[PDB]
Amino acid sequence: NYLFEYAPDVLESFPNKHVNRDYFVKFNCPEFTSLAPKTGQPDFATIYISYIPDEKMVESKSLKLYLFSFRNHGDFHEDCMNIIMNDLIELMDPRYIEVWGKFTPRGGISIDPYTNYGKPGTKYEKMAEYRMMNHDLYPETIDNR
Amino acid sequence: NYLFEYAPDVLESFPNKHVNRDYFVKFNCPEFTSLAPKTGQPDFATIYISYIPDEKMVESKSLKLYLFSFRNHGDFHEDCMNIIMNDLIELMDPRYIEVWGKFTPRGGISIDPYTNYGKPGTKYEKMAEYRMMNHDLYPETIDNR
Amino acid sequence: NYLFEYAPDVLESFPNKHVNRDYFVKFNCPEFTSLAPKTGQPDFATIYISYIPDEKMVESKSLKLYLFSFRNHGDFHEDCMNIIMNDLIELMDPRYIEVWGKFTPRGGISIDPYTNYGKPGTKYEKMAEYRMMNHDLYPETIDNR
Amino acid sequence: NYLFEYAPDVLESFPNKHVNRDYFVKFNCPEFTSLAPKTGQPDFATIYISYIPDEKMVESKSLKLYLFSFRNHGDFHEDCMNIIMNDLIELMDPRYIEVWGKFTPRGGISIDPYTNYGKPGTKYEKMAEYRMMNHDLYPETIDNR
Amino acid sequence: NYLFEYAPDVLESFPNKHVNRDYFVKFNCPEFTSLAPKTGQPDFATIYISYIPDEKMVESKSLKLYLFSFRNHGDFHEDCMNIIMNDLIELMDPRYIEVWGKFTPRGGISIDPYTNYGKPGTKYEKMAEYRMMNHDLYPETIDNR
Amino acid sequence: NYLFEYAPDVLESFPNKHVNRDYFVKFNCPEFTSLAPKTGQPDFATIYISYIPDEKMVESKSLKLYLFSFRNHGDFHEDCMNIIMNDLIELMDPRYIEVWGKFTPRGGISIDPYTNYGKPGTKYEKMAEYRMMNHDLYP
Amino acid sequence: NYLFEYAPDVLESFPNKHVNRDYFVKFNCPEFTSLAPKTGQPDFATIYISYIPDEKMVESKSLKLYLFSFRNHGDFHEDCMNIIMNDLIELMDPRYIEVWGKFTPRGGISIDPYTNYGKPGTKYEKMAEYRMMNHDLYPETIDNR
Amino acid sequence: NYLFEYAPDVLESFPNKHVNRDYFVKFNCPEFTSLAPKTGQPDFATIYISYIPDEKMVESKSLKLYLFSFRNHGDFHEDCMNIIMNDLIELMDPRYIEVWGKFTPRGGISIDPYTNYGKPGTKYEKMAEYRMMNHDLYPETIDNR
Amino acid sequence: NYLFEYAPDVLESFPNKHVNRDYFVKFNCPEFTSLAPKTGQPDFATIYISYIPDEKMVESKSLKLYLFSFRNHGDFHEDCMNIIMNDLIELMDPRYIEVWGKFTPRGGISIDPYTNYGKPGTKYEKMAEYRMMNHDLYPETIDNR
Amino acid sequence: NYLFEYAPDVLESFPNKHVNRDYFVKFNCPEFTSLAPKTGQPDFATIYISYIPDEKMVESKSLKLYLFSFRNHGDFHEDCMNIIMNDLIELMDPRYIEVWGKFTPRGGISIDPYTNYGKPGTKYEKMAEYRMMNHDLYP
Ligand SMILES: N#Cc1c[nH]c2nc(N)[nH]c(=O)c12
Ligand SMILES: N#Cc1c[nH]c2nc(N)[nH]c(=O)c12
Ligand SMILES: N#Cc1c[nH]c2nc(N)[nH]c(=O)c12
Ligand SMILES: N#Cc1c[nH]c2nc(N)[nH]c(=O)c12
Ligand SMILES: N#Cc1c[nH]c2nc(N)[nH]c(=O)c12
Ligand SMILES: N#Cc1c[nH]c2nc(N)[nH]c(=O)c12
Ligand SMILES: N#Cc1c[nH]c2nc(N)[nH]c(=O)c12
Ligand SMILES: N#Cc1c[nH]c2nc(N)[nH]c(=O)c12
Ligand SMILES: [Ca+2]
Ligand SMILES: [Ca+2]
Ligand SMILES: [Ca+2]
Ligand SMILES: [Ca+2]
Ligand SMILES: [Ca+2]
Ligand SMILES: [Ca+2]
Ligand SMILES: [Ca+2]
Ligand SMILES: [Ca+2]
Ligand SMILES: [Ca+2]
Ligand SMILES: [Ca+2]
Ligand SMILES: [Ca+2]
Ligand SMILES: [Ca+2]
Ligand SMILES: [Ca+2]
Ligand SMILES: [Ca+2]
Ligand SMILES: [Ca+2]
Ligand SMILES: [Ca+2]
Repeated sequence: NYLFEYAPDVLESFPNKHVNRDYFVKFNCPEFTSLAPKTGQPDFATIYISYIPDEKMVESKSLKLYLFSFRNHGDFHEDCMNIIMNDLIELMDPRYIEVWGKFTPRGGISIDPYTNYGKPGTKYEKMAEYRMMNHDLYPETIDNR
Repeated sequence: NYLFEYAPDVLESFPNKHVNRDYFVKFNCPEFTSLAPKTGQPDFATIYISYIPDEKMVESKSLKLYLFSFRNHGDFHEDCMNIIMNDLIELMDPRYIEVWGKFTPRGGISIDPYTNYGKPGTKYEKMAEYRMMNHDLYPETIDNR
Repeated sequence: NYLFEYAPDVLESFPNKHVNRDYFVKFNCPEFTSLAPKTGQPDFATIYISYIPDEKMVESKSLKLYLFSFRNHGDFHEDCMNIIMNDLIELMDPRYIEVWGKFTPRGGISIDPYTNYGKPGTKYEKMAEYRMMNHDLYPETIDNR
Repeated sequence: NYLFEYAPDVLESFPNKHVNRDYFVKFNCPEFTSLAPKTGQPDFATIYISYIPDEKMVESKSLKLYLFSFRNHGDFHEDCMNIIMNDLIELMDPRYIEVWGKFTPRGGISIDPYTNYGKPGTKYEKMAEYRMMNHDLYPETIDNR
Repeated sequence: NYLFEYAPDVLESFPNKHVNRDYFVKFNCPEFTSLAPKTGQPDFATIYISYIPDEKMVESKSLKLYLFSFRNHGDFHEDCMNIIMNDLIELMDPRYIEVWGKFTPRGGISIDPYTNYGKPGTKYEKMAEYRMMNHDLYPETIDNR
Repeated sequence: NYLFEYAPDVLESFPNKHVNRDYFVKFNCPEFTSLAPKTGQPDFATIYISYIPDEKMVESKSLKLYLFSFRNHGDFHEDCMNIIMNDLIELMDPRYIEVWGKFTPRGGISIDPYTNYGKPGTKYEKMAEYRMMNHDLYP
Repeated sequence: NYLFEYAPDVLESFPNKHVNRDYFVKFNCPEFTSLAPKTGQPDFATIYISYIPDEKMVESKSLKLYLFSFRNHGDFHEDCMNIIMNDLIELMDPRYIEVWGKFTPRGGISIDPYTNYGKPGTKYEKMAEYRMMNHDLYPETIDNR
Repeated sequence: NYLFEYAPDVLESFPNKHVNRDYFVKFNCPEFTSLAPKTGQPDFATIYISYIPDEKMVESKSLKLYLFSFRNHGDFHEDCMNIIMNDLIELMDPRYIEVWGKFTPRGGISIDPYTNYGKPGTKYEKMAEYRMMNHDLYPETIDNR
Repeated sequence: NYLFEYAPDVLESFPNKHVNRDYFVKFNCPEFTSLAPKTGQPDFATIYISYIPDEKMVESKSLKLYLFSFRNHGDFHEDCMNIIMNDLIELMDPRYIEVWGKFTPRGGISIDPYTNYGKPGTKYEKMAEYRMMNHDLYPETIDNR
Repeated sequence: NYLFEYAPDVLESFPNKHVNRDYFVKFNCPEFTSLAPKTGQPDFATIYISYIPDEKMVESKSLKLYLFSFRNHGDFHEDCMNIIMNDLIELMDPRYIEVWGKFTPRGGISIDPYTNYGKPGTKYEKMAEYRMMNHDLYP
């Protein structure tokens, strides 16, 4: 039986078997849903989480449990992506991590927050500035269908 | 209800809960529409508004309310896109913001104005320059279908 | 100029120069828009109007003028689509005609009303039955993006 | 505040202003979510409902609230679709109605339950039999990507 | 030096080397342009011409010359497709022939006329009724871009 | 845990709560894999299962395990599809069922096996005759 | 050394291992080229080939070789496609076979000749006739790019 | 009635109400058509014009009429693009402007001429040099389909 | 007989015939499958592999065989992809190589681990670092179907 | 028609009426075909030609014939691209030029040859050095 109340402590990690190398690992999460803060009205999003690990790697079952812990939680989309990133940063202490959320529209408008991070003072911080400044140089076509 | 002539007063905002890191928040607005100043004939576009927030963030519903205010308003597409950015800039005081509108053609011709901005004298101004200089390097294929 | 409340009087037509053979003439109308009866909020759709003419054919510009007349008019999508067909039917007296509208979602739900008609008692009535019975057998994938 | 417990009683309807003709009305519902009856695990699907109205018509907002009521309600997917069709049949007494759920996979296996109904003994009963014998003759490619 | 004044006599044919067999042959003509009758305003279309031949086959250079003969000719789209079909019928006396034109929009609306023919009293006449009644059972998505 | 030996006894059904109407239920199964009839080399397919239930319905997880058990099992194609179809018939005894497997082409050869069943003495048996007839005009 | 004069004597056959069944074997030649018989000018196409064998199968390497023997042969496209089907028919005595060719444009017009066959008297014959009747209902979009 | 003879003098402009910032304005022109100087054969292309405005802005309808003036005007494609850029530079005196033609093939060969310009000695001259050194580093796949 | 216990001793190499050049050789395994080390449960993916050789090349048949030796091996996806790259690195001593894996979802989450390498000290090393920094900027849309 | 023997003498240029500015001109050529270096088997490619003219420009039809002449000609790849590039240099003597050929993979091997030239002693020679550097980070 799962908690639909925000619960960061469900997250787990496992050791990295290839530390001495930089690789990407993406999590496609098309089943994310949470609630709006004022109304309690359900919101929906596909979330892409890509990160380069150091020692600790996020185990996907826990990711799933952590993503399920937002079902009854009423927060804004931009906050949501950012909270998702902070807890993952604290969990793994990764070299680089990015969170890209794509929500379904409300009142004809859809919100896609994009946030990232690079271990401070290193070249991943530089990459994060790079991916950020070159972010969505060509936004994808959307027509709400 | 719904005003249908320019009304930037309807825009509202909320505190940025993650002020200490840069992140993009994009609004896909494919249901936008307004009028042509002289003829009165209507036009339609999809507008992408990406921005890196400082301390204030535009409230979604109010953004919707703001774009409906152009339904009975006559303006050019270029003007229109700059007007939008101005009254987001003034509302939020963002680190960076850009507005890319893609209009449906008249006389077989589509107009896609793109404009952007970064706080004067900060690294966001260099970004605004970068993203503008490298803007639409590979234009997308249009056949008007 | 441009009236923005129901005005079916603006529809015009011209003689069918090829009365002696059946052929479809489709109007892709992706710039359609109107209001919701109670709220006043606006909605958008793409409307496909295919028809087999008899002796009269709707004049394109007037069709445009007719669809602009729904810009400030409150109605439901289903009603709206039937109203359109009625005042094409009455204008042209076609052998067959159908109206398929595809609306942008509200509360996460899109409404695609489809309606059709063939002259009472002719083979076009069998067509109307066929095309309705076999209509949208394989619905298209919608994700609201 | 809402509630996410099965609530068929929240559905509303309005008179069909166009009773004298047959036409289809489809609802694309990509945000459907409910629970597995045992585990308690959330599940997701895209639901397409298409019906031919008699005298009543489901009001989309009521359907919205109705579909949300499944959010914290457990049940297998095949029942789920039947339940949705029954509730609409009682609400509207349609000439015809079909429901096609497309669920996301569990264990790399996805279930797409299709149900339909014709007003008993009328010619729609035969349509239901036709659309069921001819249902999904050429199924879509699914790889779970 | 080519005539841009309607000229059907430019068309040529060659004998069929495989009469005793039914095969399709499609001509994709994305470079078609003509003028509007009232204004002289240029119009544009991609035209697909598919036909099953008998004895005579249309030589493509002549098709090209015939399609170029419309550049200064001011006719309506529906007429245009139909005239294109009649002259091809007279030229070849084919078993079956279809003409599908797709024009670029004017005033936000695009017109796609579809017309066909089967040698009268034969099974191709039946096919023509078939392709007609099953015509565009799923119109393609259009948004004027 | 898991059995990779053919294991039809893993299948499990639950009762159908709606028997007055005919409705389809499709299972998309794109992770099917087994061992080929001779070489011993693996083969892969997406298996599309559609059926009109009668009184019994197949539980998804049970089905998932059932299909895995074919992982280290060796038998020809057509057999492989009917094996499945038949176990599903013996499990549910439905009105109609059809199993279509699309193997990743090994020669220039598709090999997409299509079988179906209609309950004998019924209209479903004519439907099976009907779909099978339409299936091959276009796979 | 190679043969670039039309040479069907190159085709080899082998056993169908699946004589009991009806499976389509598909070949796909993306770079076929011959010559215009009128001038000596080269032409180019993609050739799609599908057939259900009986006893025989064409060994695909001799098919590629066979297709290269057109490099210096003058013939029209319609003729060309039909010739390839005949030579395959004579080599294999297939149950069913079809050849769909897609040529690059010349004079801004591209020719796609489609031809098929089903053993006479069999259901394959009838299978081929259903296919000519429903061949390419929705032609793909071509813009010559 | 129009005329289709080279007419640069038909271009109009309006003051740029937003002089104090840099922004791009692109025109997608898919209906461009003109003539080959010798043969007299029509030719077609999709033209993308993007410019950064200083004090003037081209009026889209004037550009429409301007682009139509090439309809019965002969010229190679590389000149054609230069001519269009020059005429716009004189009209507007832009900070920056680039023009990219994409022509349909002749002899299976298509020419895509790209031209640009920076206000002399200003920093746009350097932008032009940047967008020219970096122009088309990863060219699109073209097969003439 | 086959090997379904992890067996890298299966890989064979051969000569690069193009030692002077830098060409990517691509392999594409659409049906890879292993096992979860946690439970014994099977997992599935498509494996993309690209590498620039030096002296050696992997004989592709032993690559397929090598990939099938994972059928019964327990390991996570990140680990798995990295192992394949290592074994290829040791066999070929490539100039550059990357492995991009795409797993089917489990718990409604799919894992795509991407990893690469460029000979240390060379430009290939730097080539690999540019790629990690610009890897998958726009993630493809995933909806689990 | 037509010559299918290598025939560089078929190339023809016309003067450039705009020499004060640098502009690119690209020729998309997806119907290139020639005979391979050994077997004698044909090979096919789409050839992308981009160049900044100086004073001379290549006439399209002349180019079309030029490329056909490679139809019954035998020579290796890299050679084949430079042959083209060089004849184009000798024809136009442009500021910059690059020829990229994308052959339909014969092994699992692309073979996409990329060459370019910048006029020596100029900034174009640095641009050639620049593009060539960026080309291979992603073909
Ligand atoms: N839930 C919710 C929201 C309601 N208004 C919002 N506005 C913004 N910008 N973001 C949000 O996430 C929401
Ligand atoms: N309405 C209108 C317009 C007419 N000419 C225009 N030209 C430009 N650049 N923009 C516009 O919005 C319009
Ligand atoms: N506006 C509005 C609507 C609110 N409920 C609705 N229900 C239906 N079926 N249609 C509609 O157009 C609307
Ligand atoms: N939830 C859930 C389920 C678990 N097994 C199932 N089996 C079937 N046929 N359907 C279902 O919805 C489920
Ligand atoms: N040209 C032109 C036309 C102007 N109005 C039109 N209306 C229709 N229905 N068709 C047409 O081709 C035209
Ligand atoms: N080559 C060539 C041709 C020149 N005119 C043609 N006309 C047709 N229908 N087909 C062709 O192949 C050719
Ligand atoms: N029209 C025409 C042409 C004929 N040869 C050409 N060569 C070039 N480079 N450009 C052109 O536009 C033409
Ligand atoms: N199998 C398996 C797994 C279970 N949790 C996992 N978490 C991660 N990051 N990767 C994996 O492969 C798995
Ligand atoms: Ca939320
Ligand atoms: Ca969409
Ligand atoms: Ca406007
Ligand atoms: Ca388009
Ligand atoms: Ca309405
Ligand atoms: Ca979509
Ligand atoms: Ca459920
Ligand atoms: Ca898929
Ligand atoms: Ca016309
Ligand atoms: Ca479009
Ligand atoms: Ca030929
Ligand atoms: Ca194309
Ligand atoms: Ca020209
Ligand atoms: Ca193409
Ligand atoms: Ca594994
Ligand atoms: Ca998908």
